Amino acid sequence: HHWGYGKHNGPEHWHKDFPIAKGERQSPVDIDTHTAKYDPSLKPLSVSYDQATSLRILNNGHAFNVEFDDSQDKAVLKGGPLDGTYRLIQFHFHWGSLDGQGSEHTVDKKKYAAELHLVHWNTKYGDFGKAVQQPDGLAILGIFLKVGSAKPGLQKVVDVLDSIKTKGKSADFTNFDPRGLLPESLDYWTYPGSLTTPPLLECVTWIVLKEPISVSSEQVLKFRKLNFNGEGEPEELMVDNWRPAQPLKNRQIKASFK
Ligand SMILES: [Zn+2]
Repeated sequence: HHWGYGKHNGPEHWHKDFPIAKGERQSPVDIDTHTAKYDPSLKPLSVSYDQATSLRILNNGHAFNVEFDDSQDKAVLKGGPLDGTYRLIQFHFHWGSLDGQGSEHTVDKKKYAAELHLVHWNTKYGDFGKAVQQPDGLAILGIFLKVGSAKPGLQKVVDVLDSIKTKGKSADFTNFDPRGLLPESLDYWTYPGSLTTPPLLECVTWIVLKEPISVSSEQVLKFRKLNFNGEGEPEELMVDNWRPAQPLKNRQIKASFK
């Protein structure tokens, strides 16, 4: 009876195994754009992905992860609210069964069709497992997806999904350039939060871009053909793998822009 996104093991159940689910800095949250404070002390974000080395794509039963070589400073996030250097380890998405839902963060209660998470860890902690135990261990760059025109840079991802339909399947995925998934503007909101899947650890500096990327209906439809289940198990479509907004509590969301 592992955690998941179903009726009997979904987000409202997670707290039983993971009490931090009801903690003080849980994610995602609603971003109230009128209450977010412009912060002039924020530096411009630095996304250096030119030397990124993608390795593999994995269906892990709750999403698919595009994994990167993080044994060197190759694809790094710096600046903005961050002190030091954070290395890209993987990216993944959350999406809905319908275009009107799927994102984890919301903007003035608006849900997007999906949300991309580029997950980075603080190099001062040596590796990902140590980093998740620190309050400043991770930096996750969140990017909203809306349905409209296709995103050409996403197509290589969509086309390999057939080969990893079910839980536990992986495929070689080299030479993928994550720069093709970024919107034009790097304007962002930022706040301290958590992983949005168990273990829900409170180790994340969230950086959520204001500008969504557009993907096509055909692209998101292919996300929705994935399976939560393993091969030879009853088919359950991998859809609605998002956690809803959690209480902001004692936090202020800061904006890099006015
Ligand atoms: Zn995520």
